[PDB]
Amino acid sequence: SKIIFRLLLNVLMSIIAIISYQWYEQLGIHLTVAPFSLLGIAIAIFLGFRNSASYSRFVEARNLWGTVLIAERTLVRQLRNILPAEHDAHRRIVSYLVAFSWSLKHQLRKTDPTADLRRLLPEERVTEILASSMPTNRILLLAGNEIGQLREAAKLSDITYGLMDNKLDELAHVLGGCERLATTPVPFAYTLILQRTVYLFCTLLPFALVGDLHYMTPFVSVFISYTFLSWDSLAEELEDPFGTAANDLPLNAMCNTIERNLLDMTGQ
Amino acid sequence: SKIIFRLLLNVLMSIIAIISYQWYEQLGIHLTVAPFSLLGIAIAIFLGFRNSASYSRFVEARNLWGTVLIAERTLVRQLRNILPAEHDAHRRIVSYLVAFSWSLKHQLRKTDPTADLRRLLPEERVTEILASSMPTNRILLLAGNEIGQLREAAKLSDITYGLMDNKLDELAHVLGGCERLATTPVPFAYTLILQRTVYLFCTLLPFALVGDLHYMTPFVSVFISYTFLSWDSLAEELEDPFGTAANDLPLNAMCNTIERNLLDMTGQHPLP
Amino acid sequence: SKIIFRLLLNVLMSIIAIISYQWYEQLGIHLTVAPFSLLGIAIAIFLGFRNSASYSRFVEARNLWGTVLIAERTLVRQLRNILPAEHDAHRRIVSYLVAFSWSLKHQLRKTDPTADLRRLLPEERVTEILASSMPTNRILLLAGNEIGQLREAAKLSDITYGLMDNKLDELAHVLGGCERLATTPVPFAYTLILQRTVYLFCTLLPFALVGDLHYMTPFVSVFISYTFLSWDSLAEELEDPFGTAANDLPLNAMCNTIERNLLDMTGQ
Amino acid sequence: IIFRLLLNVLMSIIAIISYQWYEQLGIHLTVAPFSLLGIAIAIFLGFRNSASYSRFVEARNLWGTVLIAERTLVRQLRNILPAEHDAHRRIVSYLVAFSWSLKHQLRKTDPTADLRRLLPEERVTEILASSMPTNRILLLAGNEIGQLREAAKLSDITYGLMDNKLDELAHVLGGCERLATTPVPFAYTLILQRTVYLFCTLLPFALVGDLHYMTPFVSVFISYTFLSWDSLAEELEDPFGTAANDLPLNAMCNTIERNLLDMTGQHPLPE
Amino acid sequence: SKIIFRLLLNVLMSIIAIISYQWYEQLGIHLTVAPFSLLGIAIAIFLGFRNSASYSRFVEARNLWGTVLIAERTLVRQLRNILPAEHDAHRRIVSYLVAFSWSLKHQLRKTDPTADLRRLLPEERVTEILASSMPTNRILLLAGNEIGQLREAAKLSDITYGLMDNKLDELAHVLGGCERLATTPVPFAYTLILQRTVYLFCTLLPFALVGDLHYMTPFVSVFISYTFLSWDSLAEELEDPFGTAANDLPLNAMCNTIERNLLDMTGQHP
Ligand SMILES: [Cl-]
Ligand SMILES: [Cl-]
Ligand SMILES: [Cl-]
Ligand SMILES: [Cl-]
Ligand SMILES: [Cl-]
Ligand SMILES: [Cl-]
Ligand SMILES: [Cl-]
Ligand SMILES: [Cl-]
Ligand SMILES: [Cl-]
Ligand SMILES: [Cl-]
Ligand SMILES: [Zn+2]
Ligand SMILES: [Zn+2]
Ligand SMILES: [Zn+2]
Ligand SMILES: [Zn+2]
Ligand SMILES: [Zn+2]
Ligand SMILES: [Zn+2]
Ligand SMILES: [Zn+2]
Ligand SMILES: [Zn+2]
Ligand SMILES: [Zn+2]
Ligand SMILES: [Zn+2]
Ligand SMILES: [Zn+2]
Ligand SMILES: [Zn+2]
Ligand SMILES: [Zn+2]
Ligand SMILES: [Zn+2]
Ligand SMILES: [Zn+2]
Ligand SMILES: [Zn+2]
Repeated sequence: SKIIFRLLLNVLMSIIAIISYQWYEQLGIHLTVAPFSLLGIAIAIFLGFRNSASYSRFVEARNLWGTVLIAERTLVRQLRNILPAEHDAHRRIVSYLVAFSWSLKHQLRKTDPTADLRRLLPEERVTEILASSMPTNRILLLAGNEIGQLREAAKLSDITYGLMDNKLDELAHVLGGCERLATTPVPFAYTLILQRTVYLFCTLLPFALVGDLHYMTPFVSVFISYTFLSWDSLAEELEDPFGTAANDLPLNAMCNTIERNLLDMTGQ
Repeated sequence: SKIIFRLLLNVLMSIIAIISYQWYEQLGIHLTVAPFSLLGIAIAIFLGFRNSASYSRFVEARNLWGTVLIAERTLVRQLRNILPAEHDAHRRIVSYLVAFSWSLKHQLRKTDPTADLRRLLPEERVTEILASSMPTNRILLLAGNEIGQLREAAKLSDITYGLMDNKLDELAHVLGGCERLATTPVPFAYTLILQRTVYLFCTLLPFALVGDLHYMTPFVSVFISYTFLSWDSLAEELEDPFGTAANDLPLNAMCNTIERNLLDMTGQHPLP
Repeated sequence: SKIIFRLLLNVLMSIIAIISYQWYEQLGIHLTVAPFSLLGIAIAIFLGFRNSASYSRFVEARNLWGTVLIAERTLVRQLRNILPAEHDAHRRIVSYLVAFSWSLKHQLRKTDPTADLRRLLPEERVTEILASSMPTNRILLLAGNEIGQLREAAKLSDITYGLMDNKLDELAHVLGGCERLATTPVPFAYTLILQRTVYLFCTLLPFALVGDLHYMTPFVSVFISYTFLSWDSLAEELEDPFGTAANDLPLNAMCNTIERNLLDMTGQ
Repeated sequence: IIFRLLLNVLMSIIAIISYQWYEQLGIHLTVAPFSLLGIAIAIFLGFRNSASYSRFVEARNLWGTVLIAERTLVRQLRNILPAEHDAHRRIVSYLVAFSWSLKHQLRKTDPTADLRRLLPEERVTEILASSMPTNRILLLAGNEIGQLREAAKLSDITYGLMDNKLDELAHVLGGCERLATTPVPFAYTLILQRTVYLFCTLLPFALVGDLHYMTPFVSVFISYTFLSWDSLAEELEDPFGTAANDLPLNAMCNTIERNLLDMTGQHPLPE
Repeated sequence: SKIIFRLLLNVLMSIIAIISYQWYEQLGIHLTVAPFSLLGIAIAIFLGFRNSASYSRFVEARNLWGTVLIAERTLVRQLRNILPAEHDAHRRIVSYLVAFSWSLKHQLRKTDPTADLRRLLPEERVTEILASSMPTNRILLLAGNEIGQLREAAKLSDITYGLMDNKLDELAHVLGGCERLATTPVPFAYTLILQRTVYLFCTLLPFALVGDLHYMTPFVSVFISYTFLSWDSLAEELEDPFGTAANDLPLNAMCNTIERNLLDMTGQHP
């Protein structure tokens, strides 16, 4: 909460305004409420639309992760339904699917996958994966080798191969989606503009309130600031969905659910 | 709603400002309207967006439930159309599909699936299902085994297997979509912030209103407070569409519909 | 057009405020514009968001019906192009597709589909359909059966069977969508809340306008009221897409269009 | 539009040279009520313009799909049946006829010349006989693909890959039809237009109090804002209406013709 | 983004309003705030909706480019998984997929693709591609011949050919979406209204503010103009996402990422 300092700096800005209202006539400065209404409203409208975009970006992240669990569940389901004997293949594929999740998590958090990957895969595979500048993509390529092998060994027909291939595509879209969200921020200009504007607004506001509210100036002014600043900071918290804040996605729990899910489906 | 408390708790504070308005003088308190116009409009705008976000959650949730019915209807149709004679599988698969929907409702209402499960499937299966930490998924896996067995037995080809396989994917997307709406709400700041704000605004509003309205003050403040608080609680309601409030989804009716659909006439169908 | 009732009731509410404006401050009752601008604005925002939802639900009802035409057109096309010889199957499948439309209309309007079904299908099939607790869904099953026969008789392969099965899936999505829309209104609370506030607001309004407009009160309180009610009433006129009112979907004409189209494509 | 700005100036001058008589009599117009009205209308115009915009965008997407589907079908024909140039040419004909015919259908203009240039007279009579000419064209494109399958030049699989493209065109056809026979509101766009229209005419009277001579200036600026927003919605609401901008629809049908002649090597001219 | 010119011209207009407020009474002109408030809020609402549309277009554009990378990655994945031995095919298709991306960037920027094409493909292919009303389209058709030839040679079945066909189908959709976003400014009613509107409003605002603020006019007037103009020009940037403004897609970087991914997946080293 940087908000609380911003509130107290605003109570102080109001005192400065009461004490200084005297020399207003002298200095030749009069400030009515009316234009601050115009400005405040304008700012609230833009804050509303901005916040809308931030929430949508957070929702997209959530959906992207939702697909991971859906597509992995159904790939394992398919593997069991189509090749119920082939538990060798099941185990290999499930570990790739589980690696994909953790890999994706680490990629977005800008952290080290080595532990999670080493915990899941053989060494001849882990070094291949960490070798690529696109590890997560590499895990998908390898999961693909698995299904292709079962195809070449005639365990899968072209059709059944096709069914599982679609699920890798789904995972591909998730990877791209997340990378896209990670690297493409909501234009910095939104935070640039609005952060400036909101701060300057809350700051100048008591200077305009004072003529009308006098000593009441602090109370009302801090209230209006709390409304604006709270809404503005909610946008901020929603904007980095892949971060570590408690307000961000619990990527760790999500990857756990995924792992436990795929292990449950295989009996582990 | 649960608004009449705070609507009354507000008629009080509105008399206070009719008794106080001459004493503003003495204490040193001026309070025009225009600042409260500004603050009120801002809150309206934010209430607007919040409510819209809440409704989308409602609508998505309704849609995900819609797909359960569609996807189950079409899977049964496919089984009837492609394997018209295989009533044993028809029956097995339908009860899994019916279990699926009830199981999903229990999952989301945080209630016990056992009664509904036992009503539909044999007990060894009820224990396979309850054994899992994700029972709905387990029912899907079991439904899939039914389809896969018909395939291993060469009653389905790969193509016709895949037609049915698609429908199970559709249901997996419902499960996933539903879990996503349930585990994560709209981040808890949303409700914490807005409720504080709307109410704080509502109580102070008359203190600033009197000077203009004089006597008509407590009315025109309760009217405004109704509007703001109405909107805020409806949002709070729709936000949790698997809840049990009046404006949430009728999940029990929806599973009843699904059930009556699949089991329509002791499960009997015209044969091609 | 009960709107012109409320407009008239409004002219009357002006006139009591015009003449009763005297005894106002003696009582101590004042109504300024400013707080009614706050309410008016807040209500307009909520009216906006709401009518939005109303509009979307109506657009969805059109889209769904639109898909009937699209999917039935394309199923008929596929049958002509894949099985040009097989006019018997053509005519059967077409009568089911036409029955489906009419049946869906009857279900949404809660009317008796019997005559239409009897004009299109043999009595036995009608009996099958009407015996079901879900007749329209049963029409899909029968059409599926016709397609299934073609498959058994090897006139269709699995692949081409599949191309046509996809179309019955689309019709399934239409049927579910309509059912969902029919049983899921825009939540009542919206219409409740808003009808209270809009009604009370347009009532209390010439009161809060008279001490500003005096003799221009009626002509301005009514123009404002017509504006809120016009816009509140656009919701009313969009919330019953399946109805028979002038502003509701012309489902009979759309059903004729569907039938006319399928008959054009089979040269009847 | 510019007629209603000239009327606004006229009403503004009336406002000044009449402000005298009427406020003396008991009949007053303040700014605050017309400010609540105007903001409400602005809000409504906002939501209205949102719905309009999204019908405009839907029309662009549908037409976008024609370009995409037609390109990919022809690509599929070349990649899968490289040698069947006669089929390539017939199919491209129908594809191009489909576009032009859709455009004609939406703009309620005559497709005859486009059909006669593109197809044999037998087919043109057949297509013109139908009450659903565009759908009939898709059906004929269908027969082409169908015959290639009958002759065992397409397998059921590869027939299917091409069939999808025809379905995409089916979706476009119906989507556009639905966008055309609209709107959805009924004669309520006439209500909000008149609401804006009346609001802009009463407004100088409500302003003259505060602005006197400045009235016509500030009044016409405001009127302009509302009337512009309103008429932009009118345009957007009706992408296929009788007074629409036909430049991009014509651009699209030309692009696709051009693209397909390119893909089938009917372009460039030979050396 | 010569926005500061518009702001300074606004500070100027403010002084013009102060110095001329003296003559104000004498000339016979009154200008209250309340009517400018009405217009101002209207315009704000309009900028709100407008800006939101612009953002949407930008997000769509970004998404489409997202799909290039996804679809191309997965095409190469299918090629390796299904035809592990056909490394010639691997290389030729990859150079088409890489040519596709750069060619798309060129198309959208209206620049010449000749250099990049020549870097990636034999000259015969370059000539074929350059000869076409739509080079990206021709590139997809060439990629299509590759998998087509593999199908002809019975190295792909109809089904596995189809799986790969779908990916080219996806690229066609991307191509179309980008064409649509690039040739869809809309009717230039977003300049006759929003740009000049906001502009005029901002310069008349001080004339209207001055009776109330006196010397404070330019401070308040600048703050309000900043707010509106910031909002407006950000819309402008977002509206044209394939442009070269600050806030427009780094298409060259996105193309490099694409190329690098595809090179990574097929054994090769940048
Ligand atoms: Cl899936
Ligand atoms: Cl296993
Ligand atoms: Cl389905
Ligand atoms: Cl279709
Ligand atoms: Cl026939
Ligand atoms: Cl026929
Ligand atoms: Cl396509
Ligand atoms: Cl050719
Ligand atoms: Cl050719
Ligand atoms: Cl893909
Ligand atoms: Zn899926
Ligand atoms: Zn296993
Ligand atoms: Zn082993
Ligand atoms: Zn490391
Ligand atoms: Zn489906
Ligand atoms: Zn049965
Ligand atoms: Zn009093
Ligand atoms: Zn379709
Ligand atoms: Zn026939
Ligand atoms: Zn009705
Ligand atoms: Zn496509
Ligand atoms: Zn050719
Ligand atoms: Zn050309
Ligand atoms: Zn004067
Ligand atoms: Zn894809
Ligand atoms: Zn290779």
